[PDB]
Amino acid sequence: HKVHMQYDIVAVTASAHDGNLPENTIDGNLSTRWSANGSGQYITFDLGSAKTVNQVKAAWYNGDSRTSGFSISLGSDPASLTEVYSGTSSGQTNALESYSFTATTARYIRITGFGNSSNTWNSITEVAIFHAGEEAPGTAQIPSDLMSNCNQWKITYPDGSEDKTLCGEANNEYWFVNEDKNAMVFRAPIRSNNGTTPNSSYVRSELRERKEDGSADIYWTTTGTHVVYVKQAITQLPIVKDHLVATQIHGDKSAGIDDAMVMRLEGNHLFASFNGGKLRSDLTIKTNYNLGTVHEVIFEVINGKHYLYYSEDGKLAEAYANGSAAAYLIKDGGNDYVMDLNYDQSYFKIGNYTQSNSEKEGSYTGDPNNYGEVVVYDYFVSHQH
Ligand SMILES: [Ca+2]
Ligand SMILES: [K+]
Repeated sequence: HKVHMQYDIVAVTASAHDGNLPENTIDGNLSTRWSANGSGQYITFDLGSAKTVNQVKAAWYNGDSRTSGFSISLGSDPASLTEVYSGTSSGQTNALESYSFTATTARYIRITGFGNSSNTWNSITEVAIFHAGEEAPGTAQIPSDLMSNCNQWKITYPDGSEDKTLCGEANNEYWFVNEDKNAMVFRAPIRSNNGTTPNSSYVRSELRERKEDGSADIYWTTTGTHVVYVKQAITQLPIVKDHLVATQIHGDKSAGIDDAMVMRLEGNHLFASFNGGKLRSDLTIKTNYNLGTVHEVIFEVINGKHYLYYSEDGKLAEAYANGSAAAYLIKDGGNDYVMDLNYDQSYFKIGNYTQSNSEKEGSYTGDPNNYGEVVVYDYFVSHQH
């Protein structure tokens, strides 16, 4: 189900009534009604303040035996109202009918009545006011706009190519700005023979940490304080092997470290994985992760101690900045930290590493919806010693 928010109607007035009061339209009762005789008469609903509205619902007196003509108008003052919908009721139901229009800011909503099939009465039994289907929109045009330092990363695409100079790059099919112009999207489709990427290799659209001037790949150590914060949603998984890696700390394979600490989603299972189980056992974050749920995550390394913070409440960045973030730690038994280990040659990765390919998807390879996807609203990293 798409999400549909319902605004409370705090008051209602009208140009006219015959003793069937305007309040009768919001009492949840099908046997009470508003009535006013004459084309042009209207009822006006008040939401208390201005809200984004894109749907009005009405149920009509004799809604299943006659049709009613009307128009809807919206705005912040009752003399500043602009028309957004006009038409006729269906004549086939006594329940709510949905009338939807361009989302518009309004405090007041007015239905104007033009009589009905039989006579000039306007009569309404129920009315509701809605936004039908959540981060504030932005002004991003290209993915580099969402990066605070566009020099500090390089991207690796699913076609096997790389870009070390992301400042100014255009939106592409693997890395682009979402609709609301507030996030970057890392899309990793599953296809056979995609550029130089082997069919048996897994598929990434993801950032690798660089020096802040972009001169080269950066390597750091577990000594000192090192942080990655990401606000993101995992929005899609492949069809057969619905497995995907988002945020990561990486060291050398040669040292038995490799992908030391990563966030992984398998189905609804969201967990942290430590060199794929070779350092320590997977640690579960959530068993019921729903695709498209915006979360925040921090990996924090302090002289070898690895801490995991997770939140779906929107407040993790604010809390970490205010110093009150302990509430969001993912604890492991009776330890505040999920792992203690020292290594060097370490760097961060952010984005989408989809753990599937053409061999695992087989016949569903090339399918339109056979891709992994990660939407990143915000992120930062810090280093200290
Ligand atoms: Ca009623
Ligand atoms: K470039």
